[PDB]
Amino acid sequence: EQRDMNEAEAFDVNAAIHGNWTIENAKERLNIYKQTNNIRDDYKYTPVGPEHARSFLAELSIYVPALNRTVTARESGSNKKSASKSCALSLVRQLFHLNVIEPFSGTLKKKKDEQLKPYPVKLSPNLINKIDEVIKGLDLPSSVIPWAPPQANWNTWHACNIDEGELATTSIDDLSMDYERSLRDRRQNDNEYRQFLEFREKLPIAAMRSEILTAINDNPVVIIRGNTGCGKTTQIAQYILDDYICSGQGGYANIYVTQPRRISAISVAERVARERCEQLGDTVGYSVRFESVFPRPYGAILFCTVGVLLRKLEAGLRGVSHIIVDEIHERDVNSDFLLVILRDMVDTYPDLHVILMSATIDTTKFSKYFGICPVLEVPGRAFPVQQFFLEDIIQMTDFVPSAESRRKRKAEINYNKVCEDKYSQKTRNAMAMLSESDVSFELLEALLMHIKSKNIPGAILVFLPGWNLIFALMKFLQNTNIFGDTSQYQILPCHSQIPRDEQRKVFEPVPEGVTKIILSTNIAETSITIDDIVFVIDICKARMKLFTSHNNLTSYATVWASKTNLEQRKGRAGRVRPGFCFTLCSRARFQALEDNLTPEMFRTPLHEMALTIKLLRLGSIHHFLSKALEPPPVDAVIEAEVLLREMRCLDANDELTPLGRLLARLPIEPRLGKMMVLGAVFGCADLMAIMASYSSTFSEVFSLDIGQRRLANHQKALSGTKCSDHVAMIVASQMWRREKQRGEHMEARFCDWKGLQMSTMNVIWDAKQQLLDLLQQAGFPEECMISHEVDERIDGDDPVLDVSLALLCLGLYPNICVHKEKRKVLTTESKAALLHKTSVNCSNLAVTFPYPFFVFGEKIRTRAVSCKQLSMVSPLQVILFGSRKIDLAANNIVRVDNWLNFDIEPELAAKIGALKPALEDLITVACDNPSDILRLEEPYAQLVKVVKDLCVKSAGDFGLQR
RNA sequence: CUCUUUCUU
Ligand SMILES: Nc1ncnc2c1ncn2[C@@H]1O[C@H](COP(=O)(O)OP(=O)(O)O)[C@@H](O)[C@H]1O
Ligand SMILES: [Mg+2]
Repeated sequence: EQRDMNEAEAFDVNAAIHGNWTIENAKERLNIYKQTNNIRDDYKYTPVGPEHARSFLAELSIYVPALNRTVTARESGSNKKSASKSCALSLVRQLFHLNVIEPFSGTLKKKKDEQLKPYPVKLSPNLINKIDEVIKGLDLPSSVIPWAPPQANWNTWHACNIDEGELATTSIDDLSMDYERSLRDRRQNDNEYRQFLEFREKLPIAAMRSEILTAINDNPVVIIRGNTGCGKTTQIAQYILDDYICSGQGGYANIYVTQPRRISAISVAERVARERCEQLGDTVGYSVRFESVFPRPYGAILFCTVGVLLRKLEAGLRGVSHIIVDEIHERDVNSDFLLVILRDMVDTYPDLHVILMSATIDTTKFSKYFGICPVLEVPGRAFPVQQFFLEDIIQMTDFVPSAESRRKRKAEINYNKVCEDKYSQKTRNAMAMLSESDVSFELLEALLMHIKSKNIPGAILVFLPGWNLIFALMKFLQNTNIFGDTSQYQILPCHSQIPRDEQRKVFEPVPEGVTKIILSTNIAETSITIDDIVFVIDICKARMKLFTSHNNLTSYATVWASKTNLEQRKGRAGRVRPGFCFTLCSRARFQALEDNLTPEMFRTPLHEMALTIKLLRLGSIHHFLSKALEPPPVDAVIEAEVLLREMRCLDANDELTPLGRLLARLPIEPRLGKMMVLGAVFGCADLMAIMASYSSTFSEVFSLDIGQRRLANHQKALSGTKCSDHVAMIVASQMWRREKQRGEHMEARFCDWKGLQMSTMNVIWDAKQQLLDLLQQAGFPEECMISHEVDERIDGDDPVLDVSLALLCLGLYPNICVHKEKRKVLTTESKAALLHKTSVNCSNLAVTFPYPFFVFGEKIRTRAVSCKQLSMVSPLQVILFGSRKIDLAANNIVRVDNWLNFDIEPELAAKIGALKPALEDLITVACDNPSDILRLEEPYAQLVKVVKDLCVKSAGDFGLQR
């Protein structure tokens, strides 16, 4: 079977920009190039995707001697074959971009067939003549980011004049003297602070302390490398601040600190606040999304995630004295972005000091990055830890694989059967029987039971790939007789999309006689510290998001963690007392793990980050990314540039239009930002914002019970006769708002009854409120964002909701599909796909829907391309908002996006299609004058009126029985 | 058949 998967994966969307290079000729061209340049390199099919979903992966690595670069690729696949095709296409496109191969120009082929039957659409005479009048009316057919030392009457964090309080005649010198006197008095009198310094002097970092300061005082860029638990993050900023205060210059110090994760930043800020024996928000503050406590403008340490600093960079960095980047080894997009921006900072302004601190980096690489900068190694760690591997526990608890899986069970190197002959025979058989991709719950239960038998107090930490395995393990352990006793063991998950209360529950102490088992993803990997952690159990798997750009496919892959991730998870233990680190993989597998995971820049879209580049005015995108540490593939850069230019956020000169600036200021996908602005023009910004926020969450609203492959009848009614996920999400959020407003326990019981997710609703509402606030900041009047109650039970027409569903087509372009029966739909160019089990439109019967056109939010690959966040849309909405060009096919059939066929009058088709440039002009004029969107010239008011009349559900149901 | 790595004043 599964020819449909090959047909769907061969699909291409952006072959036009890359010189007509597609899958069908990419492998041939790559083979020809390799033969010509006598390159003997070959694919590295890296099997992944566990075993119930044996996907694969692939990665060539051709080397271009002439230019001296090394053009490389990394792609996903559902069977070696397809991946290799995608990798070859990426490599060929990249090699084309630096002009080493001529653009393709000959011929491909056409199989089409299966052409879909036309869908008749008719419009009422009043609608047509209104469109005619509307058409007649609308006459239709670089600089340097600045820096400055701290100044009087200026706030560093807010970058605004104070003009308030009694801090007007207070100079910097007087403030520094007051700070020095206060610090001396605190040191002399308070005994808790003195005890804290007595503890701090015992840390290894103290032995290096003095010389570290010298480096900071002699070189703008300093790299610090040391073992985990040696006290870098909570000590370096304090050392700098205390030196500045004691040296009579306490008012001239401002030390930013950047943490890779929210919980890490919060925990480190709290620990710094406790170490100075002071309340939060006075000297040390933190600023993460949806939670910010700010310290005094002078002599303060601010902990913020990298994205927060990137958003702060728009206002400039006037008044900062030091910037610290922790966990630089993360290699993600924001870290490298901040690295380039900080290099520019140091080069332009030598007074600013930048300190890079981490535990496991290539010191030579980052030193040569900054044009040779000092690197200081901190020797020694806090306490030693004992490390074990899978075969060690197998010998060390006499575990035997269950007969259960022994038969339930029923050339890639399987390291689980390779081990030293020092160990016993039965241990070797037990190690060999276990598979690699899957995990064993019997193994974990036996290991935890033996740890209990060890009678060593302390928390247990289990690192897991994702939510599914975490909650499956929670359910499995809860059913056990021993671990089900809440008085003996307490199990806490640690996930970013879990409620914030549960995230903070991982730091609070537990009562006597109970052991805390924390099941975490890689959120608990870096820089956090829990006092009672003694045991770290590493499953050695990490999940990443693979994005195939040529077919616009997304997937989640559970791949083996690198050695750096394992070393950091090991370092999470043994910070206050010696412990154990049980790592679950063979010693051969441990030796076979990659050094570091691939950086995010090589496997992520760059449209948002290129837009941010243009916002802060660093210059051309291509040159800026050529200045980056690890240059992203040129094809991704050109795809981002074309995506922004085509959507009109950049003019012909690659400059920033006001729409581009406004979309840059929003924390949303640029397409979602344009869609939100259009929703604001039509006076439906509340629903528009909440719906856009649900389309950038990667979380689920409805929680199908473990296994059930459909929602049910409580949840599948929220959607109501609309048969759309977004209307159901709106109804659920509207009910949940009232339920919370009447009680928090009411919120919990409502979420239990209706089968929702409390954390998903909270994050969606918070993102929607932030979007509304930012839209208000730009000048859009509040009258455009009044909350509109949605009645999903009403069938027929609803202007606001229908125009919202129509604007979805513009916001989720080109994610459109056509349903046939049961769960089978066709995506663009008629590629077969399945409706996901979570979506409310999934059905086991051969039921039919009124309008067979859908727009979905995500296209996830599994063992069958699946779709996510579906919503039904009328043909008129699709024609208006879901295509760029509309043409005329044979026998008078209108063709949309070269794959949709409509039976509609060509004259009226041209009439309706002429409105899209008018809509672009409306967006431009609305973003130009945000305060003047609700009042407009008469032609644009008529345009809005006819668009509202066209976006009705039954606007094209005249004379049709349907 | 596995709905949910991290981040965005
Ligand atoms: N909750 C806590 N209880 C006791 N000690 C702590 C706690 N949090 C942090 N510490 C101590 O503070 C130090 C901070 O180390 P840190 O600089 O975060 O390590 P790294 O340099 O790897 O980030 C650690 O050595 C740890 O012993
Ligand atoms: Mg290394």
